[PDB]
Amino acid sequence: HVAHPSLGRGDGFPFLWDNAASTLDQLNGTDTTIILNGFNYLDRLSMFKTVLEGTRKYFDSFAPNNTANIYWGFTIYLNWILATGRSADPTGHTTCGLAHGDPMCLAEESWWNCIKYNPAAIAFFAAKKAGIFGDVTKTIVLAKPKEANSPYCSSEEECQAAYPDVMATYLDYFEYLMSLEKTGESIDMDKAQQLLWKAHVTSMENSIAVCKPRLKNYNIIERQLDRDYLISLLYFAATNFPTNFIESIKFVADMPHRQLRFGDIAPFIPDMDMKKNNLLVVLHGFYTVHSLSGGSSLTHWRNLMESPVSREMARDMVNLILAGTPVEVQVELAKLGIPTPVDYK
Ligand SMILES: *[C@@H]1O[C@H](CO)[C@@H](O)[C@H](O)[C@H]1NC(C)=O
Repeated sequence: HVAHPSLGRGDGFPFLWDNAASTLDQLNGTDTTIILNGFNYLDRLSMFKTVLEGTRKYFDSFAPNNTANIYWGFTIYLNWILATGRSADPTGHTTCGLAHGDPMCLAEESWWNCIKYNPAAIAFFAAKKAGIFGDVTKTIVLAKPKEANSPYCSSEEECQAAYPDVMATYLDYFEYLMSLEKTGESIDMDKAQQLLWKAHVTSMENSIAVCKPRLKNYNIIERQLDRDYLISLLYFAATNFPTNFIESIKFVADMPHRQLRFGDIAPFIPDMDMKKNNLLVVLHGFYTVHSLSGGSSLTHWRNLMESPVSREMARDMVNLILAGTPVEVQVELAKLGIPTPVDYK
């Protein structure tokens, strides 16, 4: 049995979904503690699953199997990074994540691991704080990184001190949910999604500089995909596109099913379908606009995205992208009010 990049265990749910904890009580620990290994796939899966189960009651009415839940996004992406080998050690110094080593191990040296750690772990703490799992007396004990002054925080307090904006934004999301018990209001989806994206973006923006050196562990083609993906995410986030199960599967199904290498030129990669080849072109399109505008296109984009009408029009562009419809990013952005930059070097 191996994790499928888009289908997880086979029907979209993550590889080993049933094996992950639904509640804190199913985790390992000692009567006074909870043990979680942040460098293990299953424990990282449980950091997502427990929040998903914990928040299921707010989304249950809308779709079967907690699929309307907007926590799915980075949960589905956990499976994709596993399945494509992107959580493994790219340096050759350990066998962490490799088939002949510990396949569940997530490497410190992995760029994907580096950027996705906080949305699993810090978010978990924030849910704990907000009361999503209930009263928790036991202390959470996280496995420590081997690197000195590592980007990976290993306790609630250390996480909070290292990345205070990331903790505060995920807290705001979970507090908003809890508040729905305190008032009986039905959830405002647009608002819940906007809060969750704000935390996601704050995390990315908090980890871009610290994780950046890990990009050199990959060949130039895979490395530019990483960059293209992170910059693109910031544009997608501003549209408030849903991060539920259906949309997250759609996304991963368009992402490359293996690490890129020298010789891969999108949209002409012959072991990939049209949707994967197109998306790679699109992600690089966002990168190019961003880069040639010196980042100023993202400031303009976020200003324009203060309008709900614009966000809706921008989501229609994202849907076109995910279906594989060829779009030139610069042309679509211009249409939505973004000055097209040109190369001045
Ligand atoms: C929930 O998921 C399982 C496995 O994917 C499936 O067999 C079942 O039909 C789903 N339940 C509903 C209510 O759709």
